[PDB]
Amino acid sequence: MQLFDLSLEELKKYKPKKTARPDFADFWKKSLEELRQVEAEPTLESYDYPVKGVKVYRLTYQSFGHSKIEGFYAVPDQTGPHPALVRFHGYNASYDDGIHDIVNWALHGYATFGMLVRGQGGSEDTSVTPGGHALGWMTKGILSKDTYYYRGVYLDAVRALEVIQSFPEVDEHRIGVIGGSQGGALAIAAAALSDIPKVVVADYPYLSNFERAVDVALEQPYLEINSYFRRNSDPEVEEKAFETLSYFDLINLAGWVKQPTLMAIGLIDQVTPPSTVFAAYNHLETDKELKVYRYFGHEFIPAFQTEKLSFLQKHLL
Amino acid sequence: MQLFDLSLEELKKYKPKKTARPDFADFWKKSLEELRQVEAEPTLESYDYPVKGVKVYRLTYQSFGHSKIEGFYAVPDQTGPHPALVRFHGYNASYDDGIHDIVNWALHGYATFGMLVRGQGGSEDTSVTPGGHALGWMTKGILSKDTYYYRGVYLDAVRALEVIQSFPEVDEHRIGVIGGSQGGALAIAAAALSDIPKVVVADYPYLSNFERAVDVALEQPYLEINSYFRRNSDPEVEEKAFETLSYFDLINLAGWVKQPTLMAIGLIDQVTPPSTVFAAYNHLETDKELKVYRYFGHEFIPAFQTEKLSFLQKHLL
Amino acid sequence: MQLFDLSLEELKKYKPKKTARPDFADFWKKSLEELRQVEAEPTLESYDYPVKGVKVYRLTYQSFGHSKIEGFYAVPDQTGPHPALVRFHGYNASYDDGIHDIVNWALHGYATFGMLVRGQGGSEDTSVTPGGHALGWMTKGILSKDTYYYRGVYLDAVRALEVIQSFPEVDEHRIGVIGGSQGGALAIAAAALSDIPKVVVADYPYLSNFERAVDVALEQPYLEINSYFRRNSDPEVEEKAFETLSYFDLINLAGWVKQPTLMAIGLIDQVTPPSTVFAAYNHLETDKELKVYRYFGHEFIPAFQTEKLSFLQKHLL
Amino acid sequence: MQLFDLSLEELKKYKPKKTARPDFADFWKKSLEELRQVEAEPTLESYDYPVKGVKVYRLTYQSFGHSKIEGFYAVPDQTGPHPALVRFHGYNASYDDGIHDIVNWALHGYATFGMLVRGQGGSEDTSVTPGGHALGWMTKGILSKDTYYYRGVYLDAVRALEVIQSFPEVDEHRIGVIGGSQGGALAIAAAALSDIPKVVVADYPYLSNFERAVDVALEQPYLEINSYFRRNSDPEVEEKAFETLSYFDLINLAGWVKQPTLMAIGLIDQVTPPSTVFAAYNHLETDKELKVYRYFGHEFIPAFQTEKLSFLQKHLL
Amino acid sequence: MQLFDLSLEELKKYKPKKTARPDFADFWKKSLEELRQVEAEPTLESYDYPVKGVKVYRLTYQSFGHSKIEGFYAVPDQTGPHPALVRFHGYNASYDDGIHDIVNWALHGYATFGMLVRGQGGSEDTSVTPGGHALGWMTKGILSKDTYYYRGVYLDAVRALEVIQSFPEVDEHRIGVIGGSQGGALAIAAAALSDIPKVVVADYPYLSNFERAVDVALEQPYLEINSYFRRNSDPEVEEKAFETLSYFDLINLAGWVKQPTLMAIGLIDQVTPPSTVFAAYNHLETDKELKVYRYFGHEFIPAFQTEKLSFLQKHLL
Amino acid sequence: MQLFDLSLEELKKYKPKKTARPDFADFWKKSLEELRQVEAEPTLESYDYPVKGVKVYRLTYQSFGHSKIEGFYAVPDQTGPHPALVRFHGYNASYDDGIHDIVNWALHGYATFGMLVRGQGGSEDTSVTPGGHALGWMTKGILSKDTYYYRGVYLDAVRALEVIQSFPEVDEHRIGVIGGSQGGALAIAAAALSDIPKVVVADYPYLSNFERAVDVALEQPYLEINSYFRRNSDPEVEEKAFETLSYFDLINLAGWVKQPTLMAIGLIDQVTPPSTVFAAYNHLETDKELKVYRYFGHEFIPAFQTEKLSFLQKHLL
Repeated sequence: MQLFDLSLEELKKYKPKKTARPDFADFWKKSLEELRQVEAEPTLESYDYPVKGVKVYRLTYQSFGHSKIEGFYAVPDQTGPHPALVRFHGYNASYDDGIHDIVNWALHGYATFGMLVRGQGGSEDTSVTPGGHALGWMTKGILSKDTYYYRGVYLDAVRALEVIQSFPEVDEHRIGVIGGSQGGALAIAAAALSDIPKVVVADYPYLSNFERAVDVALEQPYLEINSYFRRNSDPEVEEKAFETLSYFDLINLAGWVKQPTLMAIGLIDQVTPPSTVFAAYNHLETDKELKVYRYFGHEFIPAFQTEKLSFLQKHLL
Repeated sequence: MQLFDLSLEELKKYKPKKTARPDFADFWKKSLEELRQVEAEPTLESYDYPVKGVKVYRLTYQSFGHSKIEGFYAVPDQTGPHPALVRFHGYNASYDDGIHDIVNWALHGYATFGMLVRGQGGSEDTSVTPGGHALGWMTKGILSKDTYYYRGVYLDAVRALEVIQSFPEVDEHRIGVIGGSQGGALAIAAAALSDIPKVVVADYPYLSNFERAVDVALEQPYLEINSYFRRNSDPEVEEKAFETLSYFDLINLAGWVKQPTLMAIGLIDQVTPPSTVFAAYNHLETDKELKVYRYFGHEFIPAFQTEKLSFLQKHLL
Repeated sequence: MQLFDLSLEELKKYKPKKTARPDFADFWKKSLEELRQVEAEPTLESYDYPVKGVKVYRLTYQSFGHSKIEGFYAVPDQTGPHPALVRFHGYNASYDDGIHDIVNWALHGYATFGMLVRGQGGSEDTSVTPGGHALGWMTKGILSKDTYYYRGVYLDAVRALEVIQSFPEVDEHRIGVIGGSQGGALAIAAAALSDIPKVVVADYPYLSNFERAVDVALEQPYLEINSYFRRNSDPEVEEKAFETLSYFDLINLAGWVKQPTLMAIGLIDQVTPPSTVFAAYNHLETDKELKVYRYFGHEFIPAFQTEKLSFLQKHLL
Repeated sequence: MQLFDLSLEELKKYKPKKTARPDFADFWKKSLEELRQVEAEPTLESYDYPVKGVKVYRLTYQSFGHSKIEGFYAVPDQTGPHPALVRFHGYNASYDDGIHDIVNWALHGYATFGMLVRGQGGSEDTSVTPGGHALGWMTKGILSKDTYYYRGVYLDAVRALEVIQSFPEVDEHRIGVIGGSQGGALAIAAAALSDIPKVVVADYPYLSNFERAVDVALEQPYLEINSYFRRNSDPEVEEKAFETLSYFDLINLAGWVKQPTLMAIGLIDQVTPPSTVFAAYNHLETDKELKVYRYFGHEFIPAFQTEKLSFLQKHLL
Repeated sequence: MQLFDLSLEELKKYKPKKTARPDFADFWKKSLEELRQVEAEPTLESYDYPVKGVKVYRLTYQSFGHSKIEGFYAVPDQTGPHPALVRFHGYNASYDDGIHDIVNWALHGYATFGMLVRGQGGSEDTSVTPGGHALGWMTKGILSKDTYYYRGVYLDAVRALEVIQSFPEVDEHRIGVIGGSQGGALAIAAAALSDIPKVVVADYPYLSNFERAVDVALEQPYLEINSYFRRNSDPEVEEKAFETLSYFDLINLAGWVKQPTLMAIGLIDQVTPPSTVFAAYNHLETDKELKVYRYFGHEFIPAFQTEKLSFLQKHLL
Repeated sequence: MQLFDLSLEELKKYKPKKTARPDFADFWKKSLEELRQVEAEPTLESYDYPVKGVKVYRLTYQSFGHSKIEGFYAVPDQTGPHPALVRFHGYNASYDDGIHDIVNWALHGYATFGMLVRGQGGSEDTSVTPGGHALGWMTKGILSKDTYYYRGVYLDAVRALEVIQSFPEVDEHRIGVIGGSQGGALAIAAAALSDIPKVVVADYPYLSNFERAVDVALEQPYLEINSYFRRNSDPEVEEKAFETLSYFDLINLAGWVKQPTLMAIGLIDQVTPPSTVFAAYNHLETDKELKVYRYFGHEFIPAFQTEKLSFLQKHLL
C-alpha cells in the first residue's frame, strides 16, 4: 500500500466536530448503573501452561445483561502486589484466547487479563439481535444505543478493571489498559468510563470518527456499516445508525480520558485510516503521545513495541 | 471460473453416508414441541407499493424463543383462494427485504411471503450467543444443537408455513416453498419438517454435506467453519461442531421430504460446490429433478427460472 | 469500492462544454432519412412462456442497413389499449434475451418490448467492420460517424418506438423508454431522436462525456477506447475517434430531450463514473430528476426500483 | 502459475477423436471455390520506416466476401529472389500492425508480410453479424460454418500465400508460414488448406480441441465460448456451436498438413492449455517437432526463438 | 486457501529418493574445515531494552569467508548456567532483528541468540556473486556448491552453536535450535552438521525436496528457482542448479540428525508445501514428532506454540 | 490502469531541488579513479547464432573491484568502421542475456554490446554485502555510497564504453547508449560520467527522484526501499539510505549530460511514475526531447520504437 489519506500536515490538525448527542453523558451514567446492578461473582480456575515463573488461570465474571465474560489471567509466580494490565484483542482476531501473548505479558512482570470480547473470542453475549444486520458485529443492534453491540462490550471492559482491581495480588494504583485496533478502542473507552486504569496504550484505535471512516476506509470492518446501508436503504435508518454510533465513537469519549496515553498509527493503514486515529488523538486532553509510522499499516509495528514497553515500564513497573 | 469438483459422472453417484446421530428424530420432535409452545399471534399491516393488481402487507409472527419474525406478504388483488409461496432469501443477501421479488411473485398469481432470516434480513433473534464464533452466523452457537443459529431459523420456516396456511385467502393445499442457496436449504428443511408445503424448489441449496463442504468450497460462507476451527483449535471443539452441524445437514433431512422437488446446480459453483448439492439430491426419495448447468455458478440461472416457473405453474396454479 | 470521483458538490455543477460538431443536427437528420428508407415489415410470432395473464411474442422488424432487429414483446392478457415500454439491455448483458424481466414488466401492466442490441443480445448487424478495433463493440467503425457501431443501434431504438406505436393494443400517447447503462443511453438517445416516448428512465447511463470517461473510468467498457488507442497510436486516429464519438455522446443529445426523465447514479460506480452521468443530466433541459445513491455502484439499486415504478405509474398507468 | 493440465507422460499420448463432420472436406472445397471467385487485385504502396537494407510497403488485396485485407510487407533491399514468410498475429494482439517485427524478419533475410486479421489488427470484415455473440470475435457467426468469423480469416490466410507467391522477388518454393497462438492456428490452417508454404512454425497454437479447451482453459479467449453459452442457454445452441467449430478445429485440419512443422508449448500455459496443443501436434502426420518448455506459459519463449530461427534458416535460407 | 497437495494418507508415506551425490559427506567435511580456519573472535556489547529480568547484548562473531555475523543475545538476569536457544529467522522476514521475540525467549528462561542470516537480517556476506541470479537469495551462486548462498549460512549456524556453547553462563548440554521456514531448515541443518544442539524444533521447514518444491509451491520463495530457469534456459544450467541444491536439501541432511526433533506443518501451506515437509520428516531417523494442522498454512500456529513450549521445557528447562 | 500521478501540466513544470551532497563530484571522481586502477583485459570469443550478416561474440572485461563483466557483442558482417550501441537491460529483466535483441540491433547496422548487470543478467559482483537488505538489489550496501550496489554498476557501464571504443571496427565518434527503465538510468548515468557516447536514448528511466519515488510508485522495485525501512526502523537508517541514494539519483547526474538525448514516458506507468521521469528530464540541460504516451505504462511502446530508430539513424548511421 501507499499513502492515501490526508497529508501528515493536515492529519495533525484534523479535529472533527463532536457528534455527541445531548444525552451522551446520561446514557453512559445509566449504562454504568445497569452494570452495577449485576454482581461480578468472579471465578478463577488454574490452567496448566508450559512456562516457568508464571501462574495461569481461567477468569470468569458476570457483566451487563448477566453475560458471563471470560479470558486468561496470567500472574508472575512471585510475591505481589503486581502491576496489572487488561489487554483487549482485535476484531475477529482472537486465536486460542491470546494465551501466549498474555503469558508473555506476565513474564514482563504484569498480572494480565485478556478479556475475550463477547461473541468473538470466547465470552457470552446475552443481548438479543433486534433485527437485521450486515455480516459481522459492527451493525448488530445498531438502531438503538441501548441494543448496540458495543454497549455490552464497553461495560464488560469497565467490569474487567473492577474485577482485577479487587485481587489482593494486584496493585490497584498500577493498572494499565492496552490493545490494538478494536482493542485500542476498548482501552480508550475503558479509561474514559473508569478511574481505575493509570495509563492507556492504543495501537491504531478503531471505532473512531464513524462518519468519515465509512467514506475513507478501504478494508473491513468499517465497511460493514456501508454493507448495512446497502441492505437497508431507508434514509431514516442511516440517520438512526449514525445517531447510535455517536454514543460509542472515540471522538466523543476521548475528552473524558485523564490518564497518560500512548497511541500509534501507520500512515498506510487501510483498516483504521490515519485521519480517524488522528481525530481520536486530537480530542484527547491529557498527557498524550502519538507515534507515527510512515511505512506501516494495520499490523504489528516493531518500533512501537519498544515504545510501549518503555511507557508501561515508566508508569507501572 | 472453471470446473473444479467431481466429474459429472461421479457427481451423479455421490451419496455420502448419513451423519445423523441416534437422537436426530427426537431432537426435531423436541424442537417442534418448543415451537408449538409459542403462540403465533400474527399481525398484518398494509404497505404502500407502486403496483396495480397486488396488495402488500408487513407480516409479523412469534416463533421459537418468542422471537418476532417478519417479512413482506404480497397477495393478488382479486378474489381467492390463492396458491401461496414462502420464499427464503440467501445468506446475507436480503436487500430491502426482497420486496420487489415478492411483489413480482404475487403478480405471477401467488400469495407470497418472504420470511426474513433472523438477524440477517430483518427478524428478531432472541437466542443468546453462548460463546465465541467466527465472523458471520454459520458458527453462532455451534457447540450445541440446542443453541445453534439454524435451529431457530428452521423452526421460523415451519412457523411461516403454519401462519400462511391459516389465512382465508390462501389455498392450504397449494403452498410451495422456494429459495436459492441458504433459501434452498430452508425450503428443503421446511418440507422435511412440515406437511404443509405441496412442492419445493431449491436452487443450489446450502447447509449440505458439511464435512465435505469445508474441504471443497472455495468461497464464503462454508469457510466460516474453517475460520472457527482456526480460532478454536481444541480437537474436541471440531468434533462437537460437526456433531451439532449434523442435525441441520440436508443429507440427513432430505430423506423426510415427500413433496415433489426441483433443484438446480451450476457446475462451476464455488459457494455450494456441486458435490454438496448432489449429495442432498441423492438422499431425496421423492418425485425429484435436478437441473444441471455446466456454465453457471452461484448466481441467477435464467434457464432455471423458466423451469421453476413451469414447475410451480404445473403443481400450484 | 469507495468514493473516487468528484465530490457531490462538484458533481452537481459539472457541465462540460458540448463537443457537438457543426453538422451534428444534419448527421442525425440524414441518418433518420436513411432509416425511413427501410420498410419496417414487422413480424409477430407467439412464444410459449409459463405465465398467466400475459401473452408473449417474438417481434422482428427491419431497420438501418436492412438489419433484422428482434426481441421479446410481452402484452397484458386483457383488453387494451395498454401503456407500453421499450426496454434496452446493458452492454454484453443480455441473457436469454431478458425474457423474464420483459414478462414481469407486462405483469406490471405495460406492453413491453426488449430490443436486442445488434450483435450483442440477438439482432442482426449488417454494417461492415471497416478496419481494426479493440476487443468489443465500442470501437467498431470508430473512424467515421457513418460506420460507427452505435449509429445503427440508435436508429434501431427509434425504429422500435415506431413499430410498437403502430400496434392497435398500444396507446401511442403512453409509451416509455427505459434501461440501465448502455440501456439508459439508448433510452435517452431514443427520446432525443424521437417524439414518440412520453417519458424516460435511465439508470446510470453510458455513452456520456467520452473525453472524461476514458480518463476516469476504472472498469470496462469505456476502456475499450483506451485499448484501441494503444493498438493504433497515430495522433490523427485519436482525434478522429473522439470526433466520431461526439455524434453519439449523451452530452450532445441531451439538449434535444423534451420528455420528463428520471435518472439514477451510484457514487461508487466505476463503470459509468458519476461525473459522466451528472454531465448528461446537467445538459438536460426538461422535467428531470437525478436520484443519487452514495453506497451503490454499477448495479441494481433496490431503492431506485421503487422510484422508477412510481414514476412510470404516475406518467403511464 | 504452476502445472495444471495433464502430466507430460499423458500429454504425449493425448490424441482426442476427430470431431470432423462428414462434409468437412466439402465445406473447405466450397469455401476455397468462393475465395477463387474473388480476384486478388493486390496493391503495393511504399511506406517510410527508419531502417537501412529493407524496403517497406503497405500491401492490400481482395479476399473472401470482397473484403480488403491489409498488412505491412517488408523486403530485403537487395537483388532477389528472396525466401518469404507470412506472419500471423495473436488474438487482439496487433499493435501498430506489428511493423517492427515485420521489418526485423526482413533484416533476417525474409520477404515478410504480416497479414492483419479482419477486424482485429487492420483489415476489413465484410461478413455480417447474423445474431448475438459474446464479447469478442470467437463466437461471431458461430451458429453456422458459413457465417463463422474464422472462415473468412482462414481464407484470407490462404489468399495471403497466393498473393506473395505471385511476387517476382519471392522464391515461390521457399515460403514459410509463422505465428503464435491465433497466429499459430492460422499458420497450421493455411498449410492444411494450401500447397504454397514449404514449412510451418506455430508457437502454442490456438483454435484446437475446442470441446476440451472450454473445460480446461483458465484465461481468455477460449472462455468467450463459455460466455456465449451463458447468454444463450438453449441446448440446441451448444450443439450447433460445437458443430460449427469442428470445421475450424486444428485437430481436424492437422491431418492435411504435409509440410515440415515446428511447434512450441509451455507447460504452465493457461490460454492455450498444453493438452489442446498436444492434441493438434498428435494429429499431424508430417515431419514434425514439438518443443516443450516446463517454465513458460503463453508468452515469448527465448529458447524457442533460437529453435525457430534455426528451423527457418535450414528450410528457407 | 484450501487443500491442494497430496492427501494426508499419501503424505505420511512420501519419502522421495535421496538426491545426495557421492561426495555429499566430503563436501560438508571440507566446508566445516574451512569454517574451522576462521577464528570466531566474538564480541558482546550491552544493548538497552525496556525489560526487567533480562540482559540484552549485541553479539558478533567471525565465520566462513571471514564474514562478521551478528544478532541479539538475551540472557535471563539471574545466576546461571542457563539452557540456551539459537533462533533462526524466516526468509526476508527479519524486522528489527527479531529483538522482541529474542527477549521473550529469555523471559521464558533461555539464553537466546537470534542469528541474522547474511544479507537478509543484518550480518555480512563476504561471498562474491559469481554471475546472474533471480531476484532474491535462493539462486545466488547456484552454479556451484562452493559458491551457493546457503553454504555460508549453514556454516554460520554451526558457528553460532560453537560460540554460544563457549559462554560460561550457558549449559552446553542444554542447547536447542529453533526456527520456522528458512529458520526451520537452518535448525535442522545445524543439528545435522553439529553435535552441540540437544534438541530441534522446526516449523514448516524450507529448503526441502527441491525437485518437487519447484513443481508444487504456489508462492515465493521456491519459485525464485523457476524464475532463474526462465532467465537462463540452457538445459545444463538446470542440471547444475539441482546438483548444487542437493547438497543443501533437508532430505539429504535429515539422516544425520540424532537429536529429538519436533516439527509442524499446515495442510494448506502454499510456501512450504506439505509434501516437501513430510519428505524431510520421513528422512529423519531420530526421536521425532510431526504436528499436522489441517486449517493452517505458512503462518504462526497458536496450538503448535504450546507444543513447542512443552517440548523445550521437557528437554531443556 | 488509469492516470494516477501529477497532471501533464504539472509534470512539465516538476523540477525537484537537487539532493546532491557537497562531495557529489568528488565521489564520482574518486570512483572513476578506482575504475581506472583496474586493467580492462577484454576477451572476445565467437558464439554461434542462426543469423546471416551478423557475427556474435561473448565479450568479457574487468571492471571496478576486479569484477568480470560480460555480455553478447554482435557486429554487422561487413567492412567497418561501424556505429555502436551499448544496450542496458531492465531490472531483473534479462532473459538469455538479451541475445535476440542484440542481434537485431546489429542487423539494423550497429555493433552492439548488451552489458549484463552484475548479479542480475550474468556478470560477476565482487562487492561484499555489508549487512541486511530488502529482497532484491536496490538496498544492497545502501548504508554507504562506497558499498552501494549501483556504484559498481555505473562504473561497469562507463568501462563498457571504454572497451567498445577501443575496438578497431567501431567508429569511436558514433557510439550511443540505450536502455529502458534500469537500462535507461544506466544510459543516462553512463553519458553523465563519460564523454564517449554521442547520444542517449532512455525509455522511462529508473533510479530518479528517490524521495518522491518511494511515496508515489505502486509497483516494484522502488518499493524495495520501503521494504528495507520496514525491516530497519532506526530513523538514522532512513537518513543514511537517502543520503547514499542521492549520489546515484538521475536528478543529480542529469546536469552532467551534454549529449543529445531522447526519452519516453507512459502516463499510466506505475513502476517509474511519470513525475520521477519528468524530474530527470527537467534537470537535463542538453539537446533533449521527451515523448509522452498517454495510454502506456511500463512496457514496450511501439510508437517510441520508431522515434528511437529515427533518432539513432539521424545521429549515428
